[PDB]
Amino acid sequence: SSIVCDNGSGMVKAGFSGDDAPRHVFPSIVGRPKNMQAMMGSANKTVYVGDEAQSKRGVLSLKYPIEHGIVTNWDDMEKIWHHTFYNELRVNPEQHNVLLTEAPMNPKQNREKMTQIMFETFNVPSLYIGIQAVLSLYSSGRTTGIVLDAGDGVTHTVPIYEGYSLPHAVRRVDMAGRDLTEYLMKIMMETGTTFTTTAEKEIVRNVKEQLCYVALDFEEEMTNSAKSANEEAFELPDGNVMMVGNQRFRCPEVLFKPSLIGLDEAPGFPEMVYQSINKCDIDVRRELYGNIVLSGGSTMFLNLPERLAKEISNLAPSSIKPKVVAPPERKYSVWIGGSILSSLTTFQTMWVKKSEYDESGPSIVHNKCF
Amino acid sequence: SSIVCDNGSGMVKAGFSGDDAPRHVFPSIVGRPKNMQAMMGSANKTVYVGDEAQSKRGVLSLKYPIEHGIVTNWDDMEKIWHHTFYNELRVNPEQHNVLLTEAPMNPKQNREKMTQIMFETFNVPSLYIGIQAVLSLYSSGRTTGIVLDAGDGVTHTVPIYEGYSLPHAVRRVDMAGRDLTEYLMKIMMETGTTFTTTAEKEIVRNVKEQLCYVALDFEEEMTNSAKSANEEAFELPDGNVMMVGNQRFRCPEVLFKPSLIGLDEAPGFPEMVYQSINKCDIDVRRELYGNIVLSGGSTMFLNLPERLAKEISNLAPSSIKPKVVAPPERKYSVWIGGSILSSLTTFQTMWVKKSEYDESGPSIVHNKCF
Amino acid sequence: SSIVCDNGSGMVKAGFSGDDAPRHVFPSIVGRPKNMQAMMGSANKTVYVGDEAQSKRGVLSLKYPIEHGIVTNWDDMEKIWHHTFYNELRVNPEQHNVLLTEAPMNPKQNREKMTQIMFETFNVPSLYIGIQAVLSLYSSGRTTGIVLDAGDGVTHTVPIYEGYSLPHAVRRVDMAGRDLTEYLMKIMMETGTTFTTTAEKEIVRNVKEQLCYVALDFEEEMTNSAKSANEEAFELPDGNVMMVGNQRFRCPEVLFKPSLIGLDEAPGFPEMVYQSINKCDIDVRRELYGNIVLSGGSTMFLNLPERLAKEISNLAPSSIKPKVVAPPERKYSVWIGGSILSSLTTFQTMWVKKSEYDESGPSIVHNKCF
Amino acid sequence: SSIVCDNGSGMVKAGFSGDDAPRHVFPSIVGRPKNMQAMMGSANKTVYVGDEAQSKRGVLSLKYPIEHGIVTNWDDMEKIWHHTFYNELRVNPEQHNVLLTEAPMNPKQNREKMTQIMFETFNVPSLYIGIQAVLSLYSSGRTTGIVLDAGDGVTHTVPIYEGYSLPHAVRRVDMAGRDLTEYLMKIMMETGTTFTTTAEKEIVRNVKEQLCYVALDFEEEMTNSAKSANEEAFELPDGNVMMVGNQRFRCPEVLFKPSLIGLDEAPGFPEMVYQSINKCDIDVRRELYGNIVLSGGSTMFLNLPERLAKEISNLAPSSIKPKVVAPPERKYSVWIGGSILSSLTTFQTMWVKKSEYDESGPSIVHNKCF
Amino acid sequence: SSIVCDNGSGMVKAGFSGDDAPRHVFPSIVGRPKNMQAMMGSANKTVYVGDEAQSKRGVLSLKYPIEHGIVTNWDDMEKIWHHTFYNELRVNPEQHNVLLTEAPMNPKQNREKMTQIMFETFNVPSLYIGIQAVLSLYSSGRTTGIVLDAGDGVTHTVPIYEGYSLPHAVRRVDMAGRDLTEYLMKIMMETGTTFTTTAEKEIVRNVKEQLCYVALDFEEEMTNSAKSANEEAFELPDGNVMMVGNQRFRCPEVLFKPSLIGLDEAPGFPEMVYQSINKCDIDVRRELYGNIVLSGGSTMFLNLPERLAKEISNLAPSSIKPKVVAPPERKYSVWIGGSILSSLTTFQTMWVKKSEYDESGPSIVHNKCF
Ligand SMILES: Nc1ncnc2c1ncn2[C@@H]1O[C@H](COP(=O)(O)OP(=O)(O)O)[C@@H](O)[C@H]1O
Ligand SMILES: Nc1ncnc2c1ncn2[C@@H]1O[C@H](COP(=O)(O)OP(=O)(O)O)[C@@H](O)[C@H]1O
Ligand SMILES: Nc1ncnc2c1ncn2[C@@H]1O[C@H](COP(=O)(O)OP(=O)(O)O)[C@@H](O)[C@H]1O
Ligand SMILES: Nc1ncnc2c1ncn2[C@@H]1O[C@H](COP(=O)(O)OP(=O)(O)O)[C@@H](O)[C@H]1O
Ligand SMILES: Nc1ncnc2c1ncn2[C@@H]1O[C@H](COP(=O)(O)OP(=O)(O)O)[C@@H](O)[C@H]1O
Ligand SMILES: [Mg+2]
Ligand SMILES: [Mg+2]
Ligand SMILES: [Mg+2]
Ligand SMILES: [Mg+2]
Ligand SMILES: [Mg+2]
Repeated sequence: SSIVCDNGSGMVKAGFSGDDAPRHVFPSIVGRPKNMQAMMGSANKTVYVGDEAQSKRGVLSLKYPIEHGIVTNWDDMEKIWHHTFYNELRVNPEQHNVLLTEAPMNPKQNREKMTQIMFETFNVPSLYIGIQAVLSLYSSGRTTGIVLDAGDGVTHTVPIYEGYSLPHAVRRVDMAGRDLTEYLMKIMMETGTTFTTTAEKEIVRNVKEQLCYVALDFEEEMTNSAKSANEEAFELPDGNVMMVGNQRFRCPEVLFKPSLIGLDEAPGFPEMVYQSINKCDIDVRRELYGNIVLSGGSTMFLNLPERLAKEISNLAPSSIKPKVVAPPERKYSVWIGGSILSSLTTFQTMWVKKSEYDESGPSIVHNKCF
Repeated sequence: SSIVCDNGSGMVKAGFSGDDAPRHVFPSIVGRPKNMQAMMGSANKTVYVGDEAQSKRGVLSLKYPIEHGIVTNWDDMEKIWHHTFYNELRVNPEQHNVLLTEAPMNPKQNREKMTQIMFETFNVPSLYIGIQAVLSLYSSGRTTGIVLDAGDGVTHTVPIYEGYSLPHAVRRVDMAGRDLTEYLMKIMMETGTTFTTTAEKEIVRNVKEQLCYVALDFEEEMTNSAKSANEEAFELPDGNVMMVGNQRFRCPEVLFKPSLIGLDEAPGFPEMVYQSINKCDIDVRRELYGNIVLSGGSTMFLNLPERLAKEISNLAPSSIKPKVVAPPERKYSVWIGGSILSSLTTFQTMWVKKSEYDESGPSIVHNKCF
Repeated sequence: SSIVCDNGSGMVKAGFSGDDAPRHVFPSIVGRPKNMQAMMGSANKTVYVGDEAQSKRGVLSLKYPIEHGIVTNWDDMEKIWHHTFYNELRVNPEQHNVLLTEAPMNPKQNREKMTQIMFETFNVPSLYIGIQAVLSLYSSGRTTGIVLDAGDGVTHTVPIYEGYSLPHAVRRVDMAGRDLTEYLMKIMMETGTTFTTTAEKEIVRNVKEQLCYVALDFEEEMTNSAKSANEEAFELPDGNVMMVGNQRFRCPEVLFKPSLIGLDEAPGFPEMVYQSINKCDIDVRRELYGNIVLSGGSTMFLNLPERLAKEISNLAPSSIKPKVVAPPERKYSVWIGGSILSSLTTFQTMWVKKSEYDESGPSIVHNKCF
Repeated sequence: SSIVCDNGSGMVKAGFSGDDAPRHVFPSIVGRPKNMQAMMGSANKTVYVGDEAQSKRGVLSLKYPIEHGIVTNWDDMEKIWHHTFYNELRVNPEQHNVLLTEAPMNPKQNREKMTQIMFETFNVPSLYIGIQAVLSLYSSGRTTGIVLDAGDGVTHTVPIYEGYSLPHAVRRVDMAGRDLTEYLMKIMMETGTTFTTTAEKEIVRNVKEQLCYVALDFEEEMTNSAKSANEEAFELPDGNVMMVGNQRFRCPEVLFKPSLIGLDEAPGFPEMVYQSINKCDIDVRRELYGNIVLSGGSTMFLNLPERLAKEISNLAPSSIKPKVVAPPERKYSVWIGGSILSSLTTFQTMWVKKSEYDESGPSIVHNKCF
Repeated sequence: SSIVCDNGSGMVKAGFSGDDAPRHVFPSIVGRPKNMQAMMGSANKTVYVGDEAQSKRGVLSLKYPIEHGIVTNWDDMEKIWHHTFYNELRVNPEQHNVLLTEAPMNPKQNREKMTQIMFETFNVPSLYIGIQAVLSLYSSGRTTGIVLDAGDGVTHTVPIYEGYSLPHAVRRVDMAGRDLTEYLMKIMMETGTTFTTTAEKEIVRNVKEQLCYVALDFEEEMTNSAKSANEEAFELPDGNVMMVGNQRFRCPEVLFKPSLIGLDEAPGFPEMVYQSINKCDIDVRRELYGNIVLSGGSTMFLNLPERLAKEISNLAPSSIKPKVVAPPERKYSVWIGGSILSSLTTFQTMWVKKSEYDESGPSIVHNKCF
């Protein structure tokens, strides 16, 4: 069959074409022990990948091969790929077509080396590398709209009008869920709870995923929370309980004002969409405003679509009624679109055969894959 | 075969690998006469080791070569080793592998000189020196847990998570059964029975081993015993009978509050475990609380595990349910774990060959033995 | 005396009439701090203009008052003017005549408000606003020719035949050095070097000004550079070194094919000149082809005049031999022409006196200034 | 006048504004007796603060109110403050302005309660709480640079460029002189000298302050010291002499590799500075490399600045020449900077008046004090 | 007033508070006739106490109620107390406060029954029982030091540092002047003079008090005395003269080596002090070495302080200079300290009132008296 592997910065989503949801979602981490093994043969493993690293994180040093959508450690990335194939999918990579995803405006060498590893190390017969926002637009079952995809390493905006790309209106900000997690971990020190190790960063990520929400009116929420002192209790793995105060709505606020983490000139979620739309031709802006698609796990915060729609409406002219489409399953929207695309009968001629790679070498994906 | 010799401060336990219990347990004492021999040839021995010294203790001055887990008299220690081999095991040390144990954070010169004596004086072919808490965890048949080992000279706490050492969470207090015996001998003077000689210290040790018990509630027990005047009779070797009052539960109480013997800042049995657990990573604390292993003869007091479990539960957060594992045979738990480890087929490459010692000299055990 | 101030989009050039070169050239930027001042009195300034903003750009947010030749921020523009007078020229504006320049076919309100600010805020006695291409033709010392001026915000083409204007043959494209800088900053992401802040945009501008060159044959250069992988090293301010590959000749290529930045229907440098010439009367085309004048800093790329002359010759009929005049000092050609014009004895009756402004109000410059 | 009180984790430094050095430096310890007073009226004191506790440490249990820059015992802290005012400065706190210091990214409640105690318990008229690194940069008489301050409880790095804060580039590691003292006390057990009581911890601290030095090449020093067995003699208070071997250069080595004390993922002295610089804007990094300021007593080890400068140069690009500024009086650099700041005529409007506290309550220092 | 009664094993010292010396010192003996009274009314007394028993010792059987500081005969002890009050002090015990002394670590029932007898049999209004070494330290007018008190039944060592007790460093050996007298009486049999009756034991005690001296070098003295045969003549009451040879310096030698009387493991005078000092904290040892206080009549031998100081200096480290304080009136040092303590105005609230005894019964002195 065909393999749809959505290698994200934080989570790896793998499966087969035609399915409605990925069958294997595990973190994109590689852990190694930081202490000598006192016993004999109990923990003989030297490298842990995926859920195994997450399970033993208390005695491991976790590492992310992908940073901001760019693979910074290729040995760990190929370890993750070997895991994803053999231990996760339990299929021979040589017998299946592999579909990969990548953020727009990534370095060319990243895609080139990814293709080289897929064709040589795993002997994949045919390969194709797509764009995450295009697949996210595919999954919604529409051919026109602007996709705001925010995952774990990068958020990008890609407008598409009736199937035609608008390459000069594509935005990209290296600010996503990992930056939010780091900011939350920093601002939790005010309450008196400091997390420093990589293992303790996962606890902060869980706090972010469970308690954080987007405030409808940040300034009003900030003042009312100051006096009422409303806070929620989060139970740490050791059994201790810590209280999370205004950090619940301050952590996702950095999406709407990235100056809180040093990105002073970064636009923010509504401003980036507005600028991307205004970079397009005047005749297509009205249909782009009326169809805004959210994707990625960093768009899953409570009240985020409503806040985004309210903020965009202020920027847009009074005759425009923006509509934000936030599917409940938008976390896996990229994988669903990739599965849909790979199941199309027209797409079967778009695969990059290994024979073509043997002829023209790398950078073949830079000409036919878009 | 292989020899598993657990040289403790008070008791020497020797045997062969594969056995379920040591075949020779005798005190680690060396006695010498303090009076001239009036008769001719009846008692021509000048040095007594082991049970012989204990049998003739009335006319001998007993000495312990090991103090607080550290050999303070090497001539007496090598006398004890010569006894343990020839008179006890009746085997040639040159034909067997010797496994030795040592408390954590001991001086390096102690282990170096022990290795030198084993390799040169006894010509042992291969040697290995382990850690008592690790072997105690081996004997329980588990790879995760925190071991509280309290013998005769020192009590130490060693956390181990899934076979990985946690060296920065290891505690060590030089307070064990010998200090309890001395405290009992001091507080028996209140009743009107003073023991001063080393021979009379063994009587106090027997009193401690037979009558002393840990009170579930020390303050309630102290008041009720004051009015009821409940006491038990202990028969001295000479035939006299002395009464032991509140000293039955006061003597082991110093384990839970070492300030009674001048160790004002020492933690105590539950506090030391709590601190050792809290020195570990937050992700491993929950599994360490749920598996606490007791070892050594000083943990054999009545109601000691129940009192320890109750005390630790107060310190631990309300979401934690500590479980204390106290095997009935925990006195020999270190030797059992050493026998199990030496019988493993993987361990056979971990012996320190005598050829290696001839090459790199001493301190070879500091690099490969842990 | 008289003041010749050439307020460009990127650079401000000021001086006095009769001089052969501007005495003060500084960027047209206004910077404001983005962080709170921790110390006391060291950096008490709140707004930085000119070279001061460029010097402290690492802690400032730089802004350009002029976009595409149109003043989009009048407060910052009047700050720049106040700087240019007092801190740069150190003369009283009330005592001198001011000569200003403006791109053709600009909005009328822009010139009206510029005149209002000059007459009211600075109390300038007499004012005149010219056209940059006319002054560029003045500086060459000729009365016939077609001027292709490309600065930082806009490129315009103005044909003049024997001193007579040809208003219906004037072209204007909002594509100049700033668009080239943005395109270079976008295409440097392929190598793996992303610049996002306004301060880092100046580094990209310096890269463009130092390394970029116009390829004689773009298609041949593109293929040969692909295989030879020829690239140059540029040292960033922090000390790091980044390699610039094919972006050296791709960045200025957008002048000859503006479709690379979304201006699909824009003509380009040779096509715009050809269309502007063909919009003129048939009797004047031959003399316009034989005298093409380049102006502005965006025409300073290596091999740009040769490439332009080759490209125009293909469009022109075979009986025409176009000649492109590219003076070495064409960056300041507008200012030189303004200085020459203001020093003419005939021009002294063309100033707009402040009394005339008090009578007819604004839009007086729309009738007598051309 | 004004009071400059630098409440550190280990040492309290107090004085008046305008002086070049603190007039009263005493340890921040509170001691209580652990034994009953046998005599009558000789030692009627029940709590000892400062040098008195240090003098009688042999019969006292010493406690540090401040841990890692955070006050963990407010009663002892206010005892220390009462001592510092009345017994040390011998002035009425109600008649003077008090300047306090605090580590960056401390819990907000710590500063709030400190302000509450100063305003209510001592009735201080006006108060101000600064940042230790900012004052350390003040004392050097420069407005640009990066300050590496390492005291007794925490080490922090604060970059400042031309007086503007860089809040997102501030690092903080809870590893300072007290952790070094604990590590030295642990590793002295290898030689055969165990210190356990709090009184004996001061002896280890004196050993660290007198004998420990930073090795220029740790690996080369470790091997050469192993064979030469070079060691120095330290005389204990009782008159005994103990030998300190490789622990002289191993104890301060944990600053450059904090994994020796369980901080496996902590950066270390050069790595923390490098990361803090690289968190800043590219335009300011070159000036931050060329001006590195050391502060605190934990930076006073021999050859520490040279080792740090060598280590940073390897991390920095080859075009960068880092310069480390280590004033001889850098132990009191924070107090000197505080005295300089409080003597400035501009600073006199920055005090938090008690009337303001009565109006807005606490957290007033969170808005105007930085 | 107040009564200071120092009930020793051999001598009873009584007096009133404020005096510089006891006004009544008599032996603590009770004698009874061993023969029938032949005459009529000449010697009608049946029990003799004090000097009367000593005067008629030739026809009486003398008995000591106190053995090793413990009252073994309460009827004789209360006879001695009745004598000491009525026949010696000639005051009503009901009208005075009584201060009593007791050796440390005595049985609790001894003190309880002493208090019961004082409160019930003699109807003493208020009572207090102190420690002999504490009072001996009081008499020297110092609050720090280590007291070596050796009387007639027991020698004990009590360190005190700045008024704070060090209970875990207190030593006690049941070997004092009576054991020396018995040893002298045994070793006088070698010369040919056997004393067996209790009356003849007093002659041996007088010989010990008049002729015995401590040898500076025992081994050198033993050899030189063997050849020179130097001996002194002692006149018995009957008029006979016996010669005392090497027994002059052998009798007090048992203090420095108690193995001569079967106390093989007893430390001896310098060893006991050294061990008691080393049981203390390291910070207080230096001041304890420099202040050693001698007390009791068994320390009155010639050259004893010099020999003790020489012996201790060998044990102490080379950096220590021990100083032994031996007041000329150290025999009554305990009584002087008791008189000083009872005259303090602060001590007046420390008396145990008879009403308190009626409420809480006995063992009240175990809580408030120390
Ligand atoms: N329910 C949630 N609410 C808020 N944030 C979430 C939620 N689930 C995941 N996230 C954030 O989204 C990130 C994962 O996004 P994902 O789409 O998996 O990224 P990628 O596409 O790189 O795999 C995590 O870092 C997490 O912080
Ligand atoms: N049944 C018992 N109850 C209480 N204490 C005991 C008991 N048996 C032994 N002990 C104490 O434990 C000590 C022996 O412990 P052990 O484990 O033999 O030490 P080591 O490991 O050094 O040989 C003795 O000093 C004794 O006081
Ligand atoms: N030597 C050069 N080579 C290439 N481009 C240059 C050079 N010098 C300046 N430029 C470009 O020209 C622009 C400045 O042109 P200028 O004539 O100063 O514009 P204006 O007329 O608006 O002041 C800059 O944005 C820069 O990108
Ligand atoms: N000369 C020295 N050499 C090495 N370390 C020192 C020296 N003096 C002090 N220290 C260490 O520095 C610490 C005191 O630093 P200090 O700046 O007083 O901290 P704080 O700012 O918290 O008062 C002590 O714990 C000590 O270990
Ligand atoms: N001048 C002396 N020289 C040597 N020993 C003496 C001297 N005087 C008394 N003694 C010894 O000291 C003992 C008396 O000591 P004392 O302090 O009275 O004891 P207590 O404190 O029990 O009353 C006697 O047994 C005697 O042997
Ligand atoms: Mg994704
Ligand atoms: Mg043991
Ligand atoms: Mg211009
Ligand atoms: Mg400090
Ligand atoms: Mg006495």
